[PDB]
Amino acid sequence: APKKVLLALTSYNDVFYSDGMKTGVFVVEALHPFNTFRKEGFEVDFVSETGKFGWDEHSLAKDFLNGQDETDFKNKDSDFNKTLAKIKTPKEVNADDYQIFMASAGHGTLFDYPKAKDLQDIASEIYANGGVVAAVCHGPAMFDGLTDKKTGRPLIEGKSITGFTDVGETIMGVDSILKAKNLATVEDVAKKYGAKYLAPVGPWDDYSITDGRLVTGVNPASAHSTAVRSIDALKN
Amino acid sequence: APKKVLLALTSYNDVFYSDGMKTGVFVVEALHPFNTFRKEGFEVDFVSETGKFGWDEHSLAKDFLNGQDETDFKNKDSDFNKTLAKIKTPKEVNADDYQIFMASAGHGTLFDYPKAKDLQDIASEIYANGGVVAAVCHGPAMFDGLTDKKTGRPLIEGKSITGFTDVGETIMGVDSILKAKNLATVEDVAKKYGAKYLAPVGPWDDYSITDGRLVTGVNPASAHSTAVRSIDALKN
Repeated sequence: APKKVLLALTSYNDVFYSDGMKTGVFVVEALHPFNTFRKEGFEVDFVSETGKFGWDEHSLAKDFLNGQDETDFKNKDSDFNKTLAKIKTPKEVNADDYQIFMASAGHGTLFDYPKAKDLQDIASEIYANGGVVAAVCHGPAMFDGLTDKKTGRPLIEGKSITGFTDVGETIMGVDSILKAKNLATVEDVAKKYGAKYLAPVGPWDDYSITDGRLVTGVNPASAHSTAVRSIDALKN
Repeated sequence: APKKVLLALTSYNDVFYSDGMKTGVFVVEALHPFNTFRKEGFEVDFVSETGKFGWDEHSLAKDFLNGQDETDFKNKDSDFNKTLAKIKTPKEVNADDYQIFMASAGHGTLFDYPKAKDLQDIASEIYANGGVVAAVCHGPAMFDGLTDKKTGRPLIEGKSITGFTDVGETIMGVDSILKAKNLATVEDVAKKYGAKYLAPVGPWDDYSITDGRLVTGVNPASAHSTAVRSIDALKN
């Protein structure tokens, strides 16, 4: 019985940082989970609102992309790249074929995830069928408006989750940018929908939480842990 | 509430393991928090149900006690040992003089913490005063019967905590002992008092949670982080 994971990527790719660089998909937030799922025998399908995506340019730096990751990123024939090439649009997805819905991030998610009704329906269906919903970094942005098909309440209401920290936005000096673009942080979303936000000791620590079948991670360093947790949570 | 910490130690110190070794206070669960508090400018008072304690013999092994820790442990003139010499009984404690109540562990806590009503009242008072209640490893055994003075409900009811894992007990082969001695695991306590137990990915990982002013850690590897968390939590 083929075990499948639907890995969502932000479709937003545009100038964002003060240095003029663009945000978009944080490379390892897509690559590490991909590797973890593949290692465990899962098949992985990528998807974005538009079927297209761009890389967060800061995530391309050597500190965030090196060694085997860089090699896989550069090799056109890598499993990673060949799979990315087959990226789907929400309309091409059949929710019932997946056991796990994983939302990778990068600041780009703040632009499209909150309004991605079709991806939210897919995540909601996967969750209603006993599957797992997981998200790392700014991925929880997609929880804004995500409803639990069985209860009708926000899927994260009364749940414990983590995600990119407010302090992290401040340390990066992007908090003023978020305010200017009328974007909400992960902690903002958690507060709005009645979720309990639990923070890491430090903003860049590998930190993740498993609350039943809802799994969340804080940042790039938490991508792998988030993926591992989503696999383990299938028995929850 | 002066910058002072009350660090609780288990008073149980009897043969426990299959090899005949005794359990008791897990050295680094007392030492690491002690160093962290002292480093941040806090005065620290030790306390145990009987005013006495013994070391968990497995925690004395090189893998758990080495380097500077071993040096401080052996140095009879260390600030650690001089403070341990002044260990108090619950009756010699004034709850109003502490900002933080910290429960260190080792398997010994499973024997005395659940019935340590006097220490629980102290913890409850500190918490009611706006202070922090923290526990690491089996320390959450202290939460069995702990009441929130403001509501009359279990202090951990509706709260998210972590602590030593059931799987960890099985791996160590101590589950058979717990069953024989009619002891409850941390996860058992969490369920009995309405708390949400959030688990680490692996039983030995450095993992901790901050839920307002209630802080918890999973094991020896998490003692330092739990102490760090208890200090940062003083603003909740």
